[PDB]
Amino acid sequence: LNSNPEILLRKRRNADRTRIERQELAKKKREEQIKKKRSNKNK
RNA sequence: CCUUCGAAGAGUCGCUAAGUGGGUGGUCCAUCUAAAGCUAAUAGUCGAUCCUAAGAGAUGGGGAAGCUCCGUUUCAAAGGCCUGAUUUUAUGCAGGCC
Repeated sequence: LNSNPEILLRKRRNADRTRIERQELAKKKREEQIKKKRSNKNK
């Protein structure tokens, strides 16, 4: 039926949720690093 | 040749030791240095093959001089599977289930 062969890449699964999770993880890591940095002045 | 030094085998000898100590002999003396070691002279289709039954019997462990025996899940690290942007001082696997 007059077709043309090609290669197709399927969409990655759960990319947006992974992106949001990574953004949240980065924010949490920054915040906890700040917490521990200013918590070490009372040693 | 001179001078300054100069260790010695323990559950062993005899319950369990000693360092001019100790072992063995002789009617005080004689002789050796244990408890370490080496050294020559006609079938895809019928059966088996598969499964478990009573039971037998490895592994783990224990006994016995040993040929071997007991014990069958027992104070055994007895193995499979899944998830993840690649795992935050920068690319040396983290978590979970039975």
